[PDB]
Amino acid sequence: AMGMKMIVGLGNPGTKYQYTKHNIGFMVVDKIAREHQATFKKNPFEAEVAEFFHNGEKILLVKPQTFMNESGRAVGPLMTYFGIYPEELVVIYDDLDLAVGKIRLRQKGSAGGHNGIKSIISHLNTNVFDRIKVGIGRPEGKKTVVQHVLSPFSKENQPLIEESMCQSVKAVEYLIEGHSFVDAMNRFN
Ligand code: NA
Ligand code: NA
Repeated sequence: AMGMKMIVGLGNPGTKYQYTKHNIGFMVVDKIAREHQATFKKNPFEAEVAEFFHNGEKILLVKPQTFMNESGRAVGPLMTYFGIYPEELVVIYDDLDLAVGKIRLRQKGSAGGHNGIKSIISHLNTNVFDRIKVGIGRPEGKKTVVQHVLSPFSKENQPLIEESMCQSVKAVEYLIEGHSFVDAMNRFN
């Protein structure tokens, strides 16, 4: 297996969570959908799945609907459903260790305390897979981590988060146009 076939954006289902930091993965793949104008359908593997085409090939966008900490429960089986492997995966999600307005691309690494990534590592039996970390900043003021990730972005940070979602979409476009992930790392890191 080689070549990107699936982009997973992490987050929690429901209107309550739709603008919270921990749903930044949902937001990016939503943006990627609208700029491919593509359609998300409920899927039996506890996910919303959209499909679009580039040249003659299918690219899938996935929003697990399990809640964050059980994301792998959707992603592992869904990936088996389409016959795809961790090498063909890109996961997009929120990174506390990155400032709002920044993104980082990585090929591997531990969950580092992110329980959605922990679930995907568990269900895939590897921590080697491409990912786009979208900065959500360290917890602001006196908030706990959970209060921080389960709350919206501040007015100050809204233009910065829009910039980093634009950059995340540009990185994905770069991948869809055929550049390698190493190439994308050189360009966006
Ligand atoms: Na949501
Ligand atoms: Na890496």
